Amino acid sequence: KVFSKCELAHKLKAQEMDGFGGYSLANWVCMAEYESNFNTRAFNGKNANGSSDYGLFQLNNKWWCKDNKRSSSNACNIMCSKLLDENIDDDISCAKRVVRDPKGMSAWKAWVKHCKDKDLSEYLASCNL
Repeated sequence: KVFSKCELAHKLKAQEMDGFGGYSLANWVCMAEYESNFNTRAFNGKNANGSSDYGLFQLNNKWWCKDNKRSSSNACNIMCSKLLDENIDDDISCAKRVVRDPKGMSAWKAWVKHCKDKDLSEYLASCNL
């Protein structure tokens, strides 16, 4: 499915992502638009090696989920396919475990390029949804 901005802010806040990893809701939401366009069917596969990114947060198969191709692992304990879904609870648990590594939200290239250094002070202004 595709969330609107605020839709997703309702849903992530709902789950305590709001101060999570020492990052605010705005951060998390901004990462989801530039990583996936708020769509739970975002998938990007690139064979340098069998890597591919899954879902709303674009969680990569080499470390974070288990699927059939080589470069898979499973820290989150999920089958990557649980990230192709309407439900984003597994996606929530795996983002939560990801931000907790030393890279923090820098594990997400689109956030680095698109939200880090932006003033997000008024990014959810129209969403106290």
